Amino acid sequence: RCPLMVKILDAVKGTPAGSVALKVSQKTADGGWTQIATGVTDATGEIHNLITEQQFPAGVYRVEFDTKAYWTNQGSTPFHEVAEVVFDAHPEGHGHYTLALLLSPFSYTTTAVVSS
Amino acid sequence: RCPLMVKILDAVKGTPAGSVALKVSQKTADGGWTQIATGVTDATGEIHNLITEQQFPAGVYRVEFDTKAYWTNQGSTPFHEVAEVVFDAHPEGHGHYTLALLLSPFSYTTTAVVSS
Amino acid sequence: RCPLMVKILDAVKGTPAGSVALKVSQKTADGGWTQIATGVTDATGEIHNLITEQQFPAGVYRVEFDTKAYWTNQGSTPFHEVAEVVFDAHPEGHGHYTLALLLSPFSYTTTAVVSS
Amino acid sequence: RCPLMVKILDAVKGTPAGSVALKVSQKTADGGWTQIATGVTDATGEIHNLITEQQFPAGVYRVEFDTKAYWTNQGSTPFHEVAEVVFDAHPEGHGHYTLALLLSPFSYTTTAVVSS
Repeated sequence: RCPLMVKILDAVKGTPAGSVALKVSQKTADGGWTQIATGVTDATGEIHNLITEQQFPAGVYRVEFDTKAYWTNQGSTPFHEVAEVVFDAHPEGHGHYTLALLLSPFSYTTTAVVSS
Repeated sequence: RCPLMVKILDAVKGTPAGSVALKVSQKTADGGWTQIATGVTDATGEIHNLITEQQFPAGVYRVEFDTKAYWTNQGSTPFHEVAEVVFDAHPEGHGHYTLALLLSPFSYTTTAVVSS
Repeated sequence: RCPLMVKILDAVKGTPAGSVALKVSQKTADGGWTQIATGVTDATGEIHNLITEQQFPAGVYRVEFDTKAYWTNQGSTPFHEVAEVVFDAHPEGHGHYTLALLLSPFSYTTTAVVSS
Repeated sequence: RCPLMVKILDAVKGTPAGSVALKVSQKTADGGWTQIATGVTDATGEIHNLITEQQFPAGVYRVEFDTKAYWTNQGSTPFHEVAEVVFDAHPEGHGHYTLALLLSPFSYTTTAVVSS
């Protein structure tokens, strides 16, 4: 029932990516951003209770994943400064969002699963 | 504690890929393949109790996903005939294997998550 | 001898992604961004002469790809608003960058090829 | 006018994947396979003139990429035994193919670019 979920995997080690820091922001009508939550994945590459339903109204959201610190801690030199995922939420109605992210030092894949 | 799991996602639809048929085969002594299980993904893109521990000793395995029929039914003409994932497994001591698979008509991404 | 190249592919059609608009920006001292180039991919999914040697000093760069319009114009309703790639660029020795991007309605893969 | 090209990239180092051995087979009328070419990528992750026009009729093809040895040659331990890409070719006609392959030790992405 958590409206926004993440699932982060490490494609080098074949494990989830633990202790990846992230920030969730909401777009403002002027095109700026307001931070609504921060979090850190657990050893399963997930975050519980990131945000509540009330904090998640329809609109455009940005999730910034601090992948550079993840790789630096892993002993690898990464390419990207950050990984940002930007999307409109609820352009139709309700439902829950899971942002899947697969990380390599010089690449990432991101997909969404949108369900109800 | 399912020794072999799958998680299939649809990158066009933004949902798990349900009703994907697959076959699990085990490499034999003379280098052939024997089929040891079949299944179809559920609506969460998974197959529960695909094989038992007793059916899964150390060895080389092949999991064949029938992605072409998945796309043909969806109405998209796909590039690949099948998606095959081949790997050496050593499950003894509860090492669990999850094969993740992200599908598009002309591309797939596949990753493994191996427990410790 | 283009310091910065892109290669965008469409994973639904199995063709390069033509007509994708993009913006190249450089991080400024005050932490802001200054746009240094814009373009639209050709039918090979590339943009030649995106920027010159002289406009590519060391520093942080952002390339924003307008993937939403790409999909909506192909008649698909996508997940992401945009796809952003942010990286610190170096090459002291004529080192060049290729940003590869593989697009599906609800997913993208981005990788970098850095020469040397 | 190579009807079949490949492009293999390394997602750990950010370079093309050099010296990857591969084997190309064609599906026979009976459901078997016949080998029609072998090669090794150059440092650009390509193989020039893998096969001729005359060797590439419409039909089902398999490319077996020896990713396991790629990774051990890089000094890493990989998950997959091989990466097989099986696809249907240009019954109508004409059409040329590029198989793109992005490699990480525990993951790969396979896509195709099919151009007239």
